[PDB]
Amino acid sequence: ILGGREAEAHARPYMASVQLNGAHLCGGVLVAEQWVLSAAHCLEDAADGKVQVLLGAHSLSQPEPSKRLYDVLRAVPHPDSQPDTIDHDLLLLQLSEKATLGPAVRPLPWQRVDRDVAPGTLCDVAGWGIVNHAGRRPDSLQHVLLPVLDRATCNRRTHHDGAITERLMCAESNRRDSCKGDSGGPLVCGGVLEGVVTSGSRVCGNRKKPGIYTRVASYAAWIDSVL
Ligand SMILES: NCc1cccc(Nc2nc(N[C@H]3CCCC[C@H]3C(=O)O)nc3ccccc23)c1
Repeated sequence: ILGGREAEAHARPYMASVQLNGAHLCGGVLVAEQWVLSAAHCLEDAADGKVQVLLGAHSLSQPEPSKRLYDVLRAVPHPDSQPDTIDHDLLLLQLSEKATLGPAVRPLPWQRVDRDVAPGTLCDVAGWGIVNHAGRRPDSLQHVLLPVLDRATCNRRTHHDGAITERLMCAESNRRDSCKGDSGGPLVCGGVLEGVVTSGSRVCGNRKKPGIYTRVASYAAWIDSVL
């Protein structure tokens, strides 16, 4: 996250770190007792590396009572995702067992009503992705509050030039923005999951290239079918 701040530890108990060979790779969101939602492009090329999900965490390196690494039984990329497109960029990870729930580990309710948010709704995005142009990686969870950007502005020739489908939404990216390492993580509006970060626009913090987030409500049947 460019332009953000240290999140309050454990205040986002749905927050997951998707790990490959023991390093943070992408964000994710605990959406059911045994399921984490993330981005398909995270695992596009993961081959036979070891995929794990860290729940209950603030710090990636320090021990914490609620922090537990889970193994993954199955990774379920959206069947219509492709490397090299921005569309359908969702991935469901089935944990090897149901997660132990508590104050620091809880699934987030997610949006099932397929209608847009009001423009300018302030939504929260969190992640362990890079935090400056040099590529610094934070040990602990960062977040930013971002206003939703209306799809027509987002689709301007100056902006993403028609690529924002009904299945996607935008948030402003003026210096505050999701970046590498934050894909898969949650965009939360009104206490409900609304979007999942995607890298479709790979640049970071350029206000003319808004953040793109995949709309969970648009994929409700798919999420239910996989659960
Ligand atoms: N603000 C939009 C946004 C949101 C999320 C990620 C990015 N940027 C970038 N993303 C990624 N990578 C994506 C896609 C592949 C899976 C890993 C992802 C991730 O780490 O988030 N690879 C990169 C390589 C060089 C420069 C920038 C970026 C940008």
